Amino acid sequence: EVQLLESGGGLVQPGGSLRLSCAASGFTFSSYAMSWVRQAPGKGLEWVSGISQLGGYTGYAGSVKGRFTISRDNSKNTLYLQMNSLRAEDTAVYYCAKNRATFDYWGQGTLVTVSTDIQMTQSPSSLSASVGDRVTITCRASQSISSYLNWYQQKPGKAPKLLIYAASHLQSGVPSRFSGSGSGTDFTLTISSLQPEDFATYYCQQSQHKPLTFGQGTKVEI
Repeated sequence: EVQLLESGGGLVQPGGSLRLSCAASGFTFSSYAMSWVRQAPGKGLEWVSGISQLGGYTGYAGSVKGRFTISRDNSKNTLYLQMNSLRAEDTAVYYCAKNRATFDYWGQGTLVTVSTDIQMTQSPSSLSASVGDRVTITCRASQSISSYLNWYQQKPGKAPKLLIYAASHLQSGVPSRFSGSGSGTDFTLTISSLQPEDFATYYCQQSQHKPLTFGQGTKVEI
């Protein structure tokens, strides 16, 4: 039912410009804040920008401040990211996502190639296990964040998916072998019995304070 369809990526020279589009369907687009999150090749997820329902409030990561502009056209159910003065450091897959701080749906990602914060730390950074094993992943916040903690799963080549929100709530449709626990500064995601489709990188993310930050990712290999 919910789809976020991205377009507009490509290859540009340093200093160049691109515009990304994210077409939404299956939910009431104008009722939700919308966001952009990027991922440089082989690296973790990084929040880039967000925009309120009617466009009056926007936010940008410090590194793109003044060069990127987020906008939306509610009458076309479309979110945009205008990217000027592109730098090598901007090379990444760009995801749009629904909501401000709990990203319950993600676009498929579009590749752009140019050629005080709350720190989240995950343990382990990677692990190799076998079908049927129990896996636990720890996420620590550098300050107390109560229950404002989400978990995402990202299979190789794919967009992230929300698994757990607000520390312990199972997102609709997620298998019950996934569970979340914890509070304050220490949180855990548990996969009670690892299935073959669970090989993926898992990310925690605090939803309480700007700028939004992700853990570095835990790669679960088989």
